[PDB]
Order: sequence, then C-alpha cells, then structure tokens
Amino acid sequence: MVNVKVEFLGGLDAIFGKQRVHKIKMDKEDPVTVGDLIDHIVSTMINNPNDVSIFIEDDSIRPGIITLINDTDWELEGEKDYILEDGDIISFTSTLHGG
Repeated sequence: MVNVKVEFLGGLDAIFGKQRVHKIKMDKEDPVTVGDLIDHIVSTMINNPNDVSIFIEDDSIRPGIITLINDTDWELEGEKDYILEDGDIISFTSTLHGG
C-alpha cells in the first residue's frame, strides 16, 4: 500500500547488496511509525545473525548509524516519534570504516 525510497550509504548498502537506494513497502495499519519501517527491514527483508545483528542490537539500534529523514536529522524529530508517509525520501549513512 505504501512506498518509501531509502538511500543507504557508508557501510549499510554493502550488506543490502550494494544498493545505494532501495524502496520499502509496509502493510499493517494507518498510523505507521518510522520505527515500524526499520522493523520491516529486520523482519522479512533481513533474517540472519550477521546483517541484522550489526544493525540492531537487542531491540536497540547501534549508536553511530546515520539516518536523514526528509533532509533532516532523525533525532531532530523524535527517532520513532515520526509517522511514516508513502512518498518520502529517507537516507541512511555510516561513519565507520575498518575496525
């Protein structure tokens, strides 16, 4: 029903499959929060102790991963306090290389 064009960079797209930009689709309820989107990526999209383990750590994202929502900072709004919106442009980045 919905669609979100996310752009993974730094060291995230490498896990997805060298995909600088990937679209996601979720179908559950109307008031779908951003936290749900990430969940979808870690549920059906990804399912292995290597790709998701590094991204999510015990229901908690790994401190350091960047996430630009609508050309803005994730923490700026409220992390998971941002309702989704089909037709948005999300961006992900990682300031970590080697070690």
